[PDB]
Amino acid sequence: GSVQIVYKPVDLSKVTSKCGSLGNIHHKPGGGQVEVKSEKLDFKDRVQSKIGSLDNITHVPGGGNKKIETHKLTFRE
Amino acid sequence: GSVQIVYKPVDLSKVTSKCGSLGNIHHKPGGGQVEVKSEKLDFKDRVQSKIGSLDNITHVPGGGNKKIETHKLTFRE
Amino acid sequence: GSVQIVYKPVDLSKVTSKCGSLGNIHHKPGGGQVEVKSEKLDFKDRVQSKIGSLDNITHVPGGGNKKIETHKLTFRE
Amino acid sequence: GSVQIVYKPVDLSKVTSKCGSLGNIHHKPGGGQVEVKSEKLDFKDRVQSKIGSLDNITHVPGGGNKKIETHKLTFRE
Amino acid sequence: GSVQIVYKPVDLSKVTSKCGSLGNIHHKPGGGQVEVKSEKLDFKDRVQSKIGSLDNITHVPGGGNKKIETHKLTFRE
Amino acid sequence: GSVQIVYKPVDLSKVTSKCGSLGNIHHKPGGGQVEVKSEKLDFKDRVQSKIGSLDNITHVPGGGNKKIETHKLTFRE
Amino acid sequence: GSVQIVYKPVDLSKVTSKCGSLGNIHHKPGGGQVEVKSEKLDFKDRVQSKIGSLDNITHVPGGGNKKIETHKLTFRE
Amino acid sequence: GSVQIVYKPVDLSKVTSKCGSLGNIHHKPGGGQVEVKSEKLDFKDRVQSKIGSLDNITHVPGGGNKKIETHKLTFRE
Amino acid sequence: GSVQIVYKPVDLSKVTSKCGSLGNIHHKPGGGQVEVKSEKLDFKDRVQSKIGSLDNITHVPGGGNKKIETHKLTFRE
Amino acid sequence: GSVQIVYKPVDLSKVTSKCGSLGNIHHKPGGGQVEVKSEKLDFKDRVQSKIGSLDNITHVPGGGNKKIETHKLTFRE
Amino acid sequence: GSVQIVYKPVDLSKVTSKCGSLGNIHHKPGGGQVEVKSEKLDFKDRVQSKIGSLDNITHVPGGGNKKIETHKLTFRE
Amino acid sequence: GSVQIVYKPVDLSKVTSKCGSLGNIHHKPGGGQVEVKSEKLDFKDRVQSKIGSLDNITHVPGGGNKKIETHKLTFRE
Ligand SMILES: O=C(O)CN(CCN(CC(=O)O)CC(=O)O)CC(=O)O
Ligand SMILES: O=C(O)CN(CCN(CC(=O)O)CC(=O)O)CC(=O)O
Ligand SMILES: O=C(O)CN(CCN(CC(=O)O)CC(=O)O)CC(=O)O
Ligand SMILES: O=C(O)CN(CCN(CC(=O)O)CC(=O)O)CC(=O)O
Ligand SMILES: O=C(O)CN(CCN(CC(=O)O)CC(=O)O)CC(=O)O
Ligand SMILES: O=C(O)CN(CCN(CC(=O)O)CC(=O)O)CC(=O)O
Repeated sequence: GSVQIVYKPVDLSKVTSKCGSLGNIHHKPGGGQVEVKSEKLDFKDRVQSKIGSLDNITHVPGGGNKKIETHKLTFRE
Repeated sequence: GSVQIVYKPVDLSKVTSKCGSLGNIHHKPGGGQVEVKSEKLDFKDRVQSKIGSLDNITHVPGGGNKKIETHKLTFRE
Repeated sequence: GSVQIVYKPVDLSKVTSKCGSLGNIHHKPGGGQVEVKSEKLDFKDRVQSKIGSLDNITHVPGGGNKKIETHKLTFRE
Repeated sequence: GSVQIVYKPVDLSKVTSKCGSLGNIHHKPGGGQVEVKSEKLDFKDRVQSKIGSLDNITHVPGGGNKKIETHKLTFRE
Repeated sequence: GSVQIVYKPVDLSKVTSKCGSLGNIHHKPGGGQVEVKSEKLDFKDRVQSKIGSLDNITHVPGGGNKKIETHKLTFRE
Repeated sequence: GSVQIVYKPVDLSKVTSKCGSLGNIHHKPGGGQVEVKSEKLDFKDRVQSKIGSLDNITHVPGGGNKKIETHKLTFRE
Repeated sequence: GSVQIVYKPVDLSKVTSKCGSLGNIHHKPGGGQVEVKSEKLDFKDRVQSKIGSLDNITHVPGGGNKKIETHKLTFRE
Repeated sequence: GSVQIVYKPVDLSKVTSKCGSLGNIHHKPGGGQVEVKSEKLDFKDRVQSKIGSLDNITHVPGGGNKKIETHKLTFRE
Repeated sequence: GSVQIVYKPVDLSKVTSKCGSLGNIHHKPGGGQVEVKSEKLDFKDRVQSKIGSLDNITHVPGGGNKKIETHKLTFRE
Repeated sequence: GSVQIVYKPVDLSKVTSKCGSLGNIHHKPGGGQVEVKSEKLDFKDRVQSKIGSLDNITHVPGGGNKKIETHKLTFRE
Repeated sequence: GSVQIVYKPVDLSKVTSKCGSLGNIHHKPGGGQVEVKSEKLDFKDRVQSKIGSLDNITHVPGGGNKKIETHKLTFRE
Repeated sequence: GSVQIVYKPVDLSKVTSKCGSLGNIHHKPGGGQVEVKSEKLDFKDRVQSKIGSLDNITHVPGGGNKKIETHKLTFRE
């Protein structure tokens, strides 16, 4: 008993964007106070914690387009 | 008993956007106070915690289009 | 019993972006106060912690387009 | 029982971006105060900690396009 | 029982970016105060810690495009 | 039982960038104060620590494009 | 015609206060935003204006007793 | 016509205060944002203006008692 | 016509205060942002202006008692 | 017509304060941002202006008692 | 017409203060950013201006008592 | 017409202060950034200006008591 598997999807997709003029952006975070109290921290795995943070992010990409594609083929017996 | 599987979807999709003029944006966060109290933290797996945070994010992408595509083929016996 | 597996997806996708003029961006974080108290920290795995941070990030890429593609083929008996 | 596996995906994708004029960017972080208290730290694995930080990052790449591609083929018996 | 595995993906991808004029960037971090107290630190593995830091980074690459590609073939018996 | 493995991926990818004029960049870090107190430090592995640092980095590469490629073939019995 | 005026009030008053233990007071103002727009301001006299203010005052005097006494004698012809 | 005026008030008043223990006071102002716009300011007299202020005052006097006494005698013809 | 004026008030007042223990006071102002715009300022008299200020004052006097006394005698013809 | 004026007030007042132990005071101003814009400033008199200031004052006098006394005698014809 | 004026007030006042132990004071100003823009400044009188200042003052006098006394006698015809 | 004026106030006042132990004082100003722009400055009188200053003052006098006394006698015809 033979098995024949042919896997070939075809992607011609396009992600584009056109913006004429981009600017004049003002980010003015006016302070703040953060206090966090903990005592015992145990992490044992893929762990992405974040504790006690006061962050400001200005993100202005001219583009910013994002394409994510995953191809998974599993042959098991 | 032979089995024949042919897998080839075809994608010609497009994601686009046009914007003439983009700007004149004002983000003014006026402070704030955050207090969090905990004592024992145990994380053991894929864990994405976040505790005690005062964050401001200004995100102004000229584009920002997003395409996500996943192809999964599972052959099991 | 022979098995034949042919794996060849074809990608002609494009991610593009055009922006005429990009600028005039003002990021003015106005201070802040962060206090975090912990006593015992044990991490034993892939762990990406971050504790007690006051960070400001200005990210202005002219492009910023991102393409992520993963091909995984698993043949098991 | 012979097994034949042919693996050859074809990538002609392109990531591009065109920006005419990029500049006039002002990053003015206005101070801040961070205090963090801990006593016992044990890390035994791939661990990427970061504790008690006041950082400012200005990132202005003319390009900034990013392409990530992984090909994994596993043949097990 | 013979096994034949042929592995040859083909990459013609391109990552490009054009920027006419890039400049006029002002980074003015206005001070700050960081205090961190810890007593016992044990790291025994691939560990990338960072403790008690006040850093400012101005990163302005004319290009900045990044391509990451990994090919892993595992044949096990 | 003979096994034949042929491994030859083909890379014609290009990473490029063109920038006309790049300059007029001002980095003015305005001081700061950092104090860190620890008593016992034991590191026994590949360890990349960094403690108590006030650093300023101005990085302005005309190019800055980065390509990373890894080919790993493992034949085990 | 003679006039005789004798002015001598006598004050033996006392203002006192006894407090055993005074403390454990927490003032935590959680931010706020104030905007005031005016164009023409003319003040010509004893004037005690105050415009556009975000103030926090913690006043904890151990005593705080206040005595105000005014003696005015006017002889006119 | 003779006039005789005798002016001698007598003050034996006392202002006192006792406080045993005074302390454990926490003032934590959590930021804030103030913007005030004016164009023309004319002050011509005893004038005590104050415009556009974000102030925090912690006042903890052990005593704090205040006595104000004014004696005014006016003889006019 | 003779006039006789005798002016001699007598002050034996006392202002006192006793405080046993005074301390353990925490003032932590958490940042803030102040912007004030004006164009024309004319002051011509005793004028005590103050414009655009972000001030923090910690005032902890062990005493702090205040006595103000004014004696004014006016003889006019 | 003779005039006799005798001016001799008598002051035996006392201002005192006792404090046993004074200390353990923490002043931690956490940054801040102040911007003030003006164009024309004319002051012609006793004028005590102050513009665009970010000041922190820690005032801890062991005593701090204040006595102000003014004696004014005006004889006019 | 003779005039007799006798001016001799008598001051036996005392200002005192006793403090046992004074200390353990921490002043930690955490940075800040001040920008002030003006163009034309004309001062012609007793003028005490101050523009664009970021100052920190720690004032801890063991005493600090202050006595101000003014005697003014004006005889006019 | 003779005039007799006798001026002799008597001052036996005392200003004193005792402090047992004074010390353990920490002043740690954490940086800061000040920019001031002006173009035309004309001062013609007793003028005490101060422009564009980042100063830190630690003032710890063991005494610090201050007495100010002014005697002004004006005889005019
Ligand atoms: O096919 C469409 O619907 C629109 N076309 C043309 C879009 N534009 C062309 C351009 O922007 O250069 C025509 C237009 O905007 O009128 C896109 C394509 O063929 O991929
Ligand atoms: O095919 C398309 O949809 C657009 N073309 C042409 C895009 N441009 C050409 C250029 O920018 O040099 C045409 C245009 O912008 O009108 C891209 C391609 O063939 O790869
Ligand atoms: O093929 C494309 O899509 C664009 N070409 C041409 C791009 N340029 C040529 C140049 O910059 O010298 C044409 C253009 O910018 O109009 C690149 C290539 O063939 O590798
Ligand atoms: O007269 C009164 O009413 C109270 N006395 C005495 C108050 N105290 C004396 C002290 O505190 O030393 C007595 C008490 O508190 O029982 C005050 C005075 O005579 O001036
Ligand atoms: O007269 C009073 O009311 C209190 N006395 C005495 C206050 N004390 C004396 C001291 O502190 O040395 C007595 C006490 O506190 O019990 C003050 C004075 O006569 O000037
Ligand atoms: O008269 C008073 O009220 C207190 N005395 C005495 C104060 N002290 C004396 C000293 O400190 O040496 C007495 C005391 O503290 O008990 C001061 C004076 O006569 O000038």
